[PDB]
Amino acid sequence: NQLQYLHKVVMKALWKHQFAWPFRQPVDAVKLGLPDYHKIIKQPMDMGTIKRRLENNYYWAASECMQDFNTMFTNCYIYNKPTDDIVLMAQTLEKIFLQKVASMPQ
Amino acid sequence: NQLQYLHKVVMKALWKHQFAWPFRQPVDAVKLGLPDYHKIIKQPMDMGTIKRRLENNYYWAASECMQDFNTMFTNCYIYNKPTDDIVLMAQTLEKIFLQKVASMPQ
Ligand SMILES: CC(=O)Nc1ccc(O)cc1
Ligand SMILES: CC(=O)Nc1ccc(O)cc1
Repeated sequence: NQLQYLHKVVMKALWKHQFAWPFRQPVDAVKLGLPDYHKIIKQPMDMGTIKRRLENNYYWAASECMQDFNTMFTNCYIYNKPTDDIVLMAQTLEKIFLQKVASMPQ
Repeated sequence: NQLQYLHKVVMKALWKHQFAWPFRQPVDAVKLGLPDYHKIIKQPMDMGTIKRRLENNYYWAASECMQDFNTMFTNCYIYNKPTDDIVLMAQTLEKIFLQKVASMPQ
């Protein structure tokens, strides 16, 4: 029920959120012109990957899925400048993620 | 039971962790020589404040306490350089926080 909740409640709300768009696919450092991205970011993560993983029964515990969300947001905070819009977008999304996690079943 | 779990399980493990020390008290931008800290960081947070809040029944829901932890970690990622040791310290602590949150009661 935990993973089903993360898929059907948490990911459903985040995926369609207006600020989701920069996070729905992996960062393409070449297309985005970010030559140092993978020098700085050790473990890339995005909602597209998390969504596919939920759909495919990839996770064993809710904790792993939660860690993936955390990694995605943290990468954003670490790589980007504090004043970048994407940082505010991540913050908004992460607050919702945490709120929903707080109501997750045991 | 949620808030009691965050206090007696989550905060107990984080407080005494070896990487806790930079997070046990508010960032003193004057003493640490960080003149731009409060220009960049809008909502300061630390484990000392969270611990006092848990002790004093400040929180209404686990979500608020969780948000405070998140804010503390996010501030760290946003303000500091990616290669700073404190960033790795925050990451380690946040992973533990999330792991414990995953086993929190409803
Ligand atoms: C998730 C993330 O950091 N995305 C991202 C970063 C910089 C940029 O210029 C475009 C997109
Ligand atoms: C929580 C935090 O960012 N602390 C912190 C940042 C920079 C520094 O030089 C010393 C401490």
